[PDB]
Amino acid sequence: GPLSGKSRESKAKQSLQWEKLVKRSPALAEVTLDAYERTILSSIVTPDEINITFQDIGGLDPLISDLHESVIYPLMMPEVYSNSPLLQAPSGVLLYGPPGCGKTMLAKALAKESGANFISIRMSSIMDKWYGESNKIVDAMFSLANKLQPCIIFIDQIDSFLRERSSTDHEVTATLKAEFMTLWDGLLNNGRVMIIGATNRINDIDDAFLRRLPKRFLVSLPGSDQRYKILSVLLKDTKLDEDEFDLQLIADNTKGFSGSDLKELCREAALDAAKEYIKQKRQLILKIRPLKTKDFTKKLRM
Amino acid sequence: GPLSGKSRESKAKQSLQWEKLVKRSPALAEVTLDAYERTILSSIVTPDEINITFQDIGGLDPLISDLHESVIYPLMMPEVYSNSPLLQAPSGVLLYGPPGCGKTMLAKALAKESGANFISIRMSSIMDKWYGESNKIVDAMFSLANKLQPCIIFIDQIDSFLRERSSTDHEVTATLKAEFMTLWDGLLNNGRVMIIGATNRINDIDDAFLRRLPKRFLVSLPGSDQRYKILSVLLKDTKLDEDEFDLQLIADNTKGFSGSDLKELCREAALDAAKEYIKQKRQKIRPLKTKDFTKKLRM
Amino acid sequence: GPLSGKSRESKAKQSLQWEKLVKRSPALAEVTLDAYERTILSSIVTPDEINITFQDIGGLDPLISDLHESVIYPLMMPEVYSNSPLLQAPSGVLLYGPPGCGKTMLAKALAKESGANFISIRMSSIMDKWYGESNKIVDAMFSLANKLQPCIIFIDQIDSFLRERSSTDHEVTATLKAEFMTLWDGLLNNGRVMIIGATNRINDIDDAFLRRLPKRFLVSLPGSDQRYKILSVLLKDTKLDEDEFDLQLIADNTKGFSGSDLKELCREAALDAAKEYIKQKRQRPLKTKDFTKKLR
Amino acid sequence: SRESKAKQSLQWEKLVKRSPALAEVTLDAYERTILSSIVTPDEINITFQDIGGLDPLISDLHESVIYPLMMPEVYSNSPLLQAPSGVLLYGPPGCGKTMLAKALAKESGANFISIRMSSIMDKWYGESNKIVDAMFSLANKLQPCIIFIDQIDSFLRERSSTDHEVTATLKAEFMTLWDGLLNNGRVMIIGATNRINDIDDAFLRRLPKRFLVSLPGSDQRYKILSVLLKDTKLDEDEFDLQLIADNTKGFSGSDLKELCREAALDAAKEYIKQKRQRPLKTKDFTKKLR
Amino acid sequence: GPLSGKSRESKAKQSLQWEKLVKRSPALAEVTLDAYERTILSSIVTPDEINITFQDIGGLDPLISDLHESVIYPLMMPEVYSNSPLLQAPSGVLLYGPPGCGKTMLAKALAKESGANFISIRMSSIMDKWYGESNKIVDAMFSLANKLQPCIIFIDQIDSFLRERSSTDHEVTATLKAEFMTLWDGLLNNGRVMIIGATNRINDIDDAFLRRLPKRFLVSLPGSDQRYKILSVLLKDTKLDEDEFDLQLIADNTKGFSGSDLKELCREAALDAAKEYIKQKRQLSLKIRPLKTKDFTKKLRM
Amino acid sequence: GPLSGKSRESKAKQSLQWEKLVKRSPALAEVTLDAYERTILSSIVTPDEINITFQDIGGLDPLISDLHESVIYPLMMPEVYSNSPLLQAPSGVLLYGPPGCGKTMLAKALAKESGANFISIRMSSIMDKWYGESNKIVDAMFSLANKLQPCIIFIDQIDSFLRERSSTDHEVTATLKAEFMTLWDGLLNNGRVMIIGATNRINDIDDAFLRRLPKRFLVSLPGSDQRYKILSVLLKDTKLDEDEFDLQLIADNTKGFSGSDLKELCREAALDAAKEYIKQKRQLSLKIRPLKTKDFTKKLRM
Ligand SMILES: Nc1ncnc2c1ncn2[C@@H]1O[C@H](COP(=O)(O)OP(=O)(O)OP(=O)(O)O)[C@@H](O)[C@H]1O
Ligand SMILES: Nc1ncnc2c1ncn2[C@@H]1O[C@H](COP(=O)(O)OP(=O)(O)OP(=O)(O)O)[C@@H](O)[C@H]1O
Ligand SMILES: Nc1ncnc2c1ncn2[C@@H]1O[C@H](COP(=O)(O)OP(=O)(O)OP(=O)(O)O)[C@@H](O)[C@H]1O
Ligand SMILES: Nc1ncnc2c1ncn2[C@@H]1O[C@H](COP(=O)(O)OP(=O)(O)OP(=O)(O)O)[C@@H](O)[C@H]1O
Ligand SMILES: Nc1ncnc2c1ncn2[C@@H]1O[C@H](COP(=O)(O)OP(=O)(O)OP(=O)(O)O)[C@@H](O)[C@H]1O
Ligand SMILES: [Mg+2]
Ligand SMILES: [Mg+2]
Ligand SMILES: [Mg+2]
Ligand SMILES: [Mg+2]
Ligand SMILES: [Mg+2]
Ligand SMILES: [Mg+2]
Repeated sequence: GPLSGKSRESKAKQSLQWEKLVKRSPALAEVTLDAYERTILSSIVTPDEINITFQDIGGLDPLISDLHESVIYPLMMPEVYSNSPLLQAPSGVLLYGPPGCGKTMLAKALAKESGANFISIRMSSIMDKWYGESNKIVDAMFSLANKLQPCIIFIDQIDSFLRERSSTDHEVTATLKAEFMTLWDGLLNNGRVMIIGATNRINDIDDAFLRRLPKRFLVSLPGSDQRYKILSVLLKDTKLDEDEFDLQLIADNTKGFSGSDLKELCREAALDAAKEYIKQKRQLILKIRPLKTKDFTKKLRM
Repeated sequence: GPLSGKSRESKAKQSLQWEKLVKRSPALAEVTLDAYERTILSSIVTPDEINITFQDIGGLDPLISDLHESVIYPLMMPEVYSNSPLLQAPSGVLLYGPPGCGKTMLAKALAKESGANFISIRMSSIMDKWYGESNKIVDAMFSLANKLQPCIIFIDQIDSFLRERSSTDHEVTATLKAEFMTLWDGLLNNGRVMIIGATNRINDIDDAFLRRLPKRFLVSLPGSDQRYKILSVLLKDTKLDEDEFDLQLIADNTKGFSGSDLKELCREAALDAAKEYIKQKRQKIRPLKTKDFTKKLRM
Repeated sequence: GPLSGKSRESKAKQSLQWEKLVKRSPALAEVTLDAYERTILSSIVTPDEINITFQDIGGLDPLISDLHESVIYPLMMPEVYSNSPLLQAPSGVLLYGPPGCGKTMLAKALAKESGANFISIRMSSIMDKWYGESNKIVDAMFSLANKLQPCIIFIDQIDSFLRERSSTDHEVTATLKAEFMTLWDGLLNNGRVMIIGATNRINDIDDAFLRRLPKRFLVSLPGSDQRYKILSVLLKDTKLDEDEFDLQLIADNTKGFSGSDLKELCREAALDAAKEYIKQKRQRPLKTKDFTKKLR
Repeated sequence: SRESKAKQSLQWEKLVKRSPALAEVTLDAYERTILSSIVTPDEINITFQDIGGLDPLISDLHESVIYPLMMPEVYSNSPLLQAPSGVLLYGPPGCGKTMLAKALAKESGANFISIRMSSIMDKWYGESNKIVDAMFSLANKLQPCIIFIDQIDSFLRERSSTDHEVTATLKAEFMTLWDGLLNNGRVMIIGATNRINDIDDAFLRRLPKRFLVSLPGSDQRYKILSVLLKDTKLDEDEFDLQLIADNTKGFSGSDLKELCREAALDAAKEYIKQKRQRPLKTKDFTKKLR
Repeated sequence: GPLSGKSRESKAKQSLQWEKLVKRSPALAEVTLDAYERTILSSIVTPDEINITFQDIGGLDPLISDLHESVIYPLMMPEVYSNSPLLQAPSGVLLYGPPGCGKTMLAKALAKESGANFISIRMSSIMDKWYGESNKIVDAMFSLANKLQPCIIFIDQIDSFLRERSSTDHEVTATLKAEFMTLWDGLLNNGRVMIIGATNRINDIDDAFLRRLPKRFLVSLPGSDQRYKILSVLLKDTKLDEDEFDLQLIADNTKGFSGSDLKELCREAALDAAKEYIKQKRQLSLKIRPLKTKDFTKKLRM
Repeated sequence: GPLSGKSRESKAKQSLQWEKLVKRSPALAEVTLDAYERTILSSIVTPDEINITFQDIGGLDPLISDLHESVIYPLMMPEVYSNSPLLQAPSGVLLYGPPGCGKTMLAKALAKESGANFISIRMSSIMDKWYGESNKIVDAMFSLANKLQPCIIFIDQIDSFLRERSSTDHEVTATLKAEFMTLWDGLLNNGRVMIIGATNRINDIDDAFLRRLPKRFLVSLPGSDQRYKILSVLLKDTKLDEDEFDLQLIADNTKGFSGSDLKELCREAALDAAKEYIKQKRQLSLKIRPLKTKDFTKKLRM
C-alpha cells in the first residue's frame, strides 16, 4: 500500500469522492479498488465542486462546439459513434495558448457538464520520495480511470509533467514519464479513458507526449467580438446602465486583453462603481449603482 | 512525512504560531492539520510579530486607500461585498516598483492590520532536496491558506519564485512552479486566499504568473510631497526645532530619493546631531535643525 | 543535513568556534543551533584570529571615527542610543573604492575590536550544488546572526555576491539573492544584525542590494598626509635614521599610490636595507635614499 | 577516476617524502582534487643555472622570494622582511617567464601548485568556488607553498558585468582568499603573463612585487647563447659568439633557442644521413638569419 | 535460547574454542557461560588460527612500537602499570587509513602475539531477525569478554557497525548501537576489555563511537622506506639474486602503492620468474630461479 | 534458515547441485552444511551447465594464457606452486572492459574448464528483506566456498555490489558490503577461495573492494587480428565458400565491433544466406548455402 494517503482526513476525502461517484454512477458500486487506486480517488473532481458551466465561457462558442462534437459526444455517447471505428474519442486532448484565455474554465466545464468521471491530478500527489511509489501511483491512476470507464484525467500545467526528456532528468521522474507514456498508449489499450491537458508552453511538452495529445485546441487571445462575449458573460447578473453603458467601446478598446485581464477590469469597475454602496454599508457594519461605460474608461487606456 | 518540520525548535515555533492563530481566531481550534501543513505553519506571521502600522507608512495615502478598498475590505468583509460576484477579493496582488519605496512596508502593514492570517513564505522553506517534497510543501501551503479561510500568502522577492519558465529550469523548480500555478488558479477554487508578492523586477515574473497577480500596485519613487510625508513620518516622536528646522527644503532637495534613503539620511542626521549627547552618556538631545540635514545632503 | 559539515575537521572547527563564542559571550550557552546553523558556525571569525587592530590602519582617521560612531557604538551600545528611533545601527555597511585603500584591514579591525560576533562568509560555503541547500544556508546564517544578537556578516568582494540580477543568472543563484534580500530586510525584522561588505565595483552591486547597504564608506586613494600616516604606521619598530630619513618626500613622491603599494615599497626598502644583515646571518637604518631607490 | 586518484596519491607521496611532517595533515576531497594539480621538482628539469641572461633578475628573485619564504628565522626581525603575497612575471612573450616558474619550482623545492583554469572550472554549481577554497586551504596546510597560474591575464582579467556568473564568482573568491580577514600563512601565488594591463587592478594589488622580464640586451643575449649551447662541440678558432649575439637584434629567448636548434640540426644533418646510409660555427648562425 | 549456534558443527566449534581457551588460561575452567555467551564463543580467535606475526608487518615499526607501549603492555601487564591509575589500557582502539596498508595485519598480529583472548565478531553473528536477540548477543559478547578478563573484541570494517546514528536507522540497529554504547562505557565498568576496530571510513563512525575509540592509529600509505621494508618482509624466505636484485629501485618506482599492491606485484613477479619451473614441473628447471629486478620492472608501470 | 531455501523446487535444485558436487569431488560426502549454506548451494554452477569451452573464445589467447598461469594453475595445482609461498592464487580477479569483449565467456570457460567449484551468485539471492539475513547469506557463501576448498565466487556485474561506499547507502547494504570485506580479507584466512568479478565500470568499484581484486584483466575492444580470430571461432562448424569468402576483409571493416557485434553480424549473414533454404524447408534449395563475403558485407558498412 502507498505510504501517502493514509491520513484520516485523506480517507474521509476518498470515501466522500467514492460516495459521490457511486451516486452519479450507480454501476460503480460493484467496482473494488486497490489501496493505491483509493489514494488516487482523492483527486477526483465531481460536478458539484465546480461552479463553472459551458454557458459561463464567452468568446469560445466555435471552440466549445468543436470540443463537444470531437471530445465529449464520442467519449460519453459511444453508441451513436459505434457505426465506424474512426469515430472514437481521442486518447488525449490538449488545451494550449496564452494564459487567461479560458483553458482552465474549459476544463472546469468539462468536469461539470461532460458527465465523465474527472481526475484532476496534481504532481504533488504523483511525486513520492519513496522508491517506486510514483510509478505505482500512475499505474493506479490509469487503472482507476479504466475502472470508471468514462473517465477524464486532467493535468493542469502539463508542460512540466510531460516535459521533454533528457539525461539530466531525475531517474524517478524519467521512469515516471516512461510509465505514463506506456499506460497512455501501449499494448493494453485503455477503455474510454482520455487525458486532457492545459498548458501555456506548447513547445515544452515532449514529442512522444504531444503525440499522445492528438486533439489540440488553441485557446488564443480573444478578438473584439470574443472580448465582447467575454465581457457580456462577466457582466452578467450585474446591473448596467440602460443608456450610458456601451459594451462595444470596452470590447474594442481592450486590445491585447486576456479573459483574466477582462475579469480584473470588470471587478475593478464594479468596485469603484459601488464604492458609494460600500461606504454606506461600512457605516452600518441602498442599491448598487448600475455599471457605466465611464467606470471602464477610467481603468482602461485609450 | 515532511522534512525540516521535525526539529524541536521548529515544532515549538509551529505550536507557538498555531496557539497565536487560535487565540486570534477562536473558530480555528476545530481545524485539524497534516504534518506538511504543520511544517508550513512555522511561516505564519502574526500581528504581534510586526511593529509596522499602516499609519507608520508615509507618502502612500492614496495607494494605501486603494489597497484597502480593493484588497482588504473585499477579503476581510465578504458580507458587505456579497451583493455582487464581481466585488470579490483579487486572486493575487503584486507590489512592484523601485526598491526602498515601501513595498515591504505595505506587506508588514497588511500582516498587522488586515486581520487576515498571514503566511510569509521564503523559498528556502519551499525548496527541498528530497524528491517531491517541495510540491507537497506548495500543496500544504495552499491547503493551510484555505483552512485559515481569510489568508494572505506573502512571497517577498516573488520575481525569483515566479521567474519566467525556461527549458533550462530545474525539474524540481519547474514542477514546483507548475504546482503553484495550478493551485493558484485551477479546477478547485480557493477560498478567501490571496497571494501577495513584492518585487523590484516585474518583467522577470512569468506572464502566466503575472496573470495570477491581476491587482498590481506601483510603489514608485516618491515625489516632493511624498518625500515630505515620508520624512515627517520618519521624524515622528523625535525632537525637532520649532523655528530653526525647515523640512520643505529637505523634501525638495532630496530628488530621486527612496524611503530607505530618507531613513538613512534621518538616521545620519540624528546621529551627528546627538553625537554630543552620546559622548556625554558614554562617560539632552538637541532639536534637529535643517542645517544638519543640509550637512549630510550632497545636493 | 547541510552536507557541508559532517566531516571531522569541519565539526572540530565548528566546536572550536562555538567554544570561543561561549567564552566571549557566556549568555550563548543556552542557545541551541540547528545543523545548518552549525554549518554556518565554521565561517565565524573570532577576534583572536585577527592580528590587525584599529591602530594598525593609518591615513583613514576620520573614516575610522565615522565608522566607529555610525556602526560600532549604535550596535554595541543600545542603551546609549535607545532614546530615539533614529539612532540604531545600519542594516548594512559598504566599504567601496579603489583596491588597496584599507577596506579589508578595516573589516579585520571590525572583527577584532568592535566586540560583535563576526561571520565572514565566503560564497563557496554558501554555493551548494544540491537543490535548496544554498537558501537554507542563507536562512541559517541570518538566524544564527540573530541568535548571536550583536553580529556582523562580512562578504568580502560583495560586488559578485550582490551583482545585478538578470535573466541569464542561474536559478539557484537568483533564489539565493532573493532569499538574501528577504532576510536582510523583510517582514521579520533582524535584531542587532548588519551585513558589511568590502568591494571595488560599487556599480556592479544590484540597486536593491545597494539599498540594503545605506551606510557607505568611500575609501579612496590616500592623500599626501594620508600616505605619510600610512608610511608611519607601516614603519613602526624599525630603525629610521634621525637626520637621513625624510618621510614627507617619500609621501609626496608616491603619487596615486595605494596602501598595498605603500606596504610593498616599505617591504622592498626593508629588504634592500637589511640585505647585508641577512647575508651576514646566512654566512643599516632605513633612510630616504633606499625608499627613493625603489621609487621612480 | 582511478587515474586522478593515482595522481593524487603520487603527489601526496612525493610531498610527504620531501616533508616528513605532512603525514599528520588531513586533506578534504576538494583538497585532494587540488593536490592532483601539484607539480614537484622531480618532473622539472630546468635549473636556475639554466636561466641564462637573467642573473640580476635571478638574484633579485632569490632575495625577494626564496629566502624570505624559506628562511623565516633570518627575516623574523621585521615583519616587512617577509615574502610578498604575490609575484608577477610580466614581459614580452618568449622571454622565459614559464621557464622562470619551472626553475622557481625546482630549486626552491616548495610545494608547487601549478594550477590551470581548466582544472578550476567545473560545470556543476559551486564546484569551482569550493575548488579555489580548497586550493587556498591546502596552500595554508603546506606552509612553504607557491601557487603558479600560467597565462594569468586570462584568469585575472578585468572584471565586468559582461563576465559570466561562475567565473566572476570564482574571481571574487580568489580575490577574497588572496588577501582577506583569514590571513594566509607563507602562501604566495605567482603569475606569469604577457599582458599586465589586462589584469584587474584589484588583482594587480595582490601581486605587489613585479618582475619585468624584458627583451634581452646584447650581453643578455650572449649569456643566453652561452648557457643554452652547453655540452656542444665548438671550434675555438672558428666560433665567434659575440658576433652571433650582436647579429640577433630584437630577438627573444624563444627566437634564440629556435635559431640555435636550427643551426645545430643543420650541423648534424650530414651525420644523420650517414647513419641512415662537425662542430657548430658562426656560418650556420649567420646563414639562418635573413 | 539464543537460536544461534544450535547446529552440531557450531556447537563443536564452540567446545573446541572453549577447550583452547581453557588450555591457554587454566583459571578459565571455573567460568560458567550462558547459551548466548556460548554462541559468542564461536567468534573466538585462538592464536594458532592466525599465522601472521608482528615481524610479518613491515614499514610500521614506529606504529607497532606505539601500539605495543600504549595498548598491549598496559592491558596484558597491569601489574607494571598499576602504580598510577592513568596508565591503564584504552577502552577502544581504532586502526584507520587507506585500504591495504596493514590494519588487518596489525589485528592478526594482535590476535597472535598480544596474549589477550581475541573475539573477531562480525555483523552476521550479531544481527538476528528475532526480536531482542541481537541486543542479548551484544550483552553476551561483553559479558564473555569480561569473563575472559584480558580480552580484545575486534570488529573489522567497524564503520558499518558504528555508523552515524539517524532517525532513518532500523529499530534493531539503533537499539543494538545503543546497547553497544551502554556496555562499552556505562555504569558497570568493564575489566581488561578493549574494542579494537579497523576501518577505512573513520568519518562514517559516530562521534559517540569515535569517543569510545580514544586511541587512534593512522595506517596511511607507505613511504619509500616503508615500502622498502614491506617489500623486504614480503620477499623474505624467497630466493633473490644477490647481484641482480635492486629492492631500493623497486621501492622508489612503486610510487603510491599500498602493502596489498606490493604483495600482488611480488606474487606476479615471482610467478613470471618461476613460470619456467612450473612448466618443467607440469611435464613431470631444477631449482627455482632467484628473483631479479627485471621481473619486477616488467610488472611495474615505472 | 532463511525463506529462500524453503521452496520445494529450490530444495530439489540444491539437492541436484550437491549430488553433482559430490560426483565431481568424492571427498565432499563427509562435508555437511548449514541451512544458509544450502540456500547458497542453489547458486553453484556445475561444469555441465556451461556449454562454453576455452577454445570457443577467440582473440584472447594471450589473455587466456595469462589468466591460466596466474589464476587457475596456482588455485588448482597447489602442489606445484607450494615450493614458494608467493605463488598462491590471487584473492580476487577482475575482468573489466567494454561490453561484449568476452568477460562472460571467460567466466563460463572458468566454470567449465578450470575445475574449481563455481559459485555464480546473483545479488537478488544475496539481498533479503529481513533483518541480518544478507550478512548470514554472505557468511554462508564464504563458509561454503571454504568447505569446497577449490572454489570461485563469481559475481557478474560486480559494480552494483561492491560499489563505492557512501552515507546514502542502505544500512543492510552497508553491513552487507562490510561483511563481504571482512570475509574476503580478514583475520580468518580463506582457503583456496577466490572471488572473480566481471564488470564494465571499474571506477564504480570501491577502492577497498578493488584492492581485494588484485589481478585485473582488461578485456578491451578487439583489434583487427583479434576480430579475425573471433570471427573464425564464431564461424566454426559452418560451411564457408573457399573461393569467395575472405575473412580478412570482414575482419578489417568491423572497426569498433565487439565480440557480441561480430556474433550478431554472423547471425544476420547466416540468416541471409540460409533464407532460401529455410523457405524451402518451410514448404516441406535442398541443401545449405556456403557463406560468402557479399552476405557479410551487405550487413556491414564498407
Ligand atoms: N472565455 C472566458 N469567458 C469569461 N471569463 C473568462 C474566459 N476566459 C478566462 N476568463 C476569466 O479568466 C480567469 C482565469 O481563466 P483561466 O484560468 O481559464 O485561464 P487559462 O487560459 O487557463 O490560463 P492558465 O493556463 O494560466 O490558467 C477566470 O476567473 C475567468 O473569470
Ligand atoms: N513610504 C515610506 N514611508 C516611510 N518610510 C519608508 C517608506 N518606504 C521605505 N521606508 C523606510 O525604508 C525601510 C525599508 O523599506 P522597504 O523594505 O519597505 O522597501 P521596499 O520598497 O520593500 O524595497 P525592497 O523590496 O528592495 O525591500 C523601512 O524600514 C522604512 O522605514
Ligand atoms: N590605510 C592603510 N594603512 C596601513 N596599511 C595599509 C592601508 N591600506 C592598505 N594597507 C596595506 O594593504 C593591506 C590590506 O589590504 P587592503 O585593506 O588595502 O585591501 P582593500 O583596500 O580592501 O582592497 P581589496 O578590495 O582589493 O581587497 C595590508 O597588508 C596593508 O599593509
Ligand atoms: N605493512 C605491511 N607489511 C607487509 N605486508 C603488508 C603490509 N600491509 C599490507 N600488507 C599485505 O596486504 C595484505 C592485506 O593487508 P590488510 O588486509 O592488512 O589491509 P588493510 O589496511 O586492513 O585494508 P582493509 O581494511 O581494506 O583490509 C596482506 O596479506 C599483506 O601481505
Ligand atoms: N572472444 C570471443 N569469441 C567469440 N565470441 C565472443 C567473444 N567475445 C564475445 N563473444 C560473444 O559475445 C556474447 C556476449 O558475451 P560476452 O562474454 O561478450 O559478455 P561481456 O563481454 O562480459 O559483456 P557484458 O559485460 O555486457 O556481459 C557471447 O555470446 C559471445 O558469443
Ligand atoms: Mg489555468
Ligand atoms: Mg522588501
Ligand atoms: Mg580585500
Ligand atoms: Mg581488513
Ligand atoms: Mg554513557
Ligand atoms: Mg556478462
